[PDB]
Amino acid sequence: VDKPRSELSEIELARLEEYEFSAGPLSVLQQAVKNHDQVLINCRNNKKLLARVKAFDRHSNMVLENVKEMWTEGKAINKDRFISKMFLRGDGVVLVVRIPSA
RNA sequence: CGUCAAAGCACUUUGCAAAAGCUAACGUAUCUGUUUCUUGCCUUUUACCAGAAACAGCCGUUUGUAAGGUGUGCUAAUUUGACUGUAUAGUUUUUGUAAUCU
Ligand SMILES: [Mg+2]
Repeated sequence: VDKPRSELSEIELARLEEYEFSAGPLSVLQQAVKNHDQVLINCRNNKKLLARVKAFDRHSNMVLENVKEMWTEGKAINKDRFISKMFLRGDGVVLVVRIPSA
């Protein structure tokens, strides 16, 4: 939409906020929630997150349920951990990659 | 204006109590009386004259508080008080130069 000026009042700030998820990079979380797709998320401490994303924030603060979480580290040994539900601060996100359900 | 708290709220009637503390208008107003002195006019008393000191009375004022009245409400209205009250991922704090090993 034709208002990326970044000098906006509240109504147009909200308009750009919704448009950004309508079409921008963060749009992937929208149809990831709607389609309930597998998403792999990596934190900044080299931790792996696979789960459904029930909801997400504009700051990418996402609530995750059914997380498949693995961390690696003696000899390199891979270990996993399943948590039913979690709230993730968008600060620690490095990447999200969607695994299409179909 | 905002958040929180408790109080129904606005107007009004009556009772009770208090009203200088750091020199200052309870009242930006203003009367009367008693006692003790000093005076004026004076034939004697009341009524008087005009100054002071110490006391009182009356016409009023303000605040607090208690119980009521009227009109509106409790399916909300208003008032009083308190408050470290506001946005914001793009360098000076809160949307990460992190993890890695030592
Ligand atoms: Mg005689």
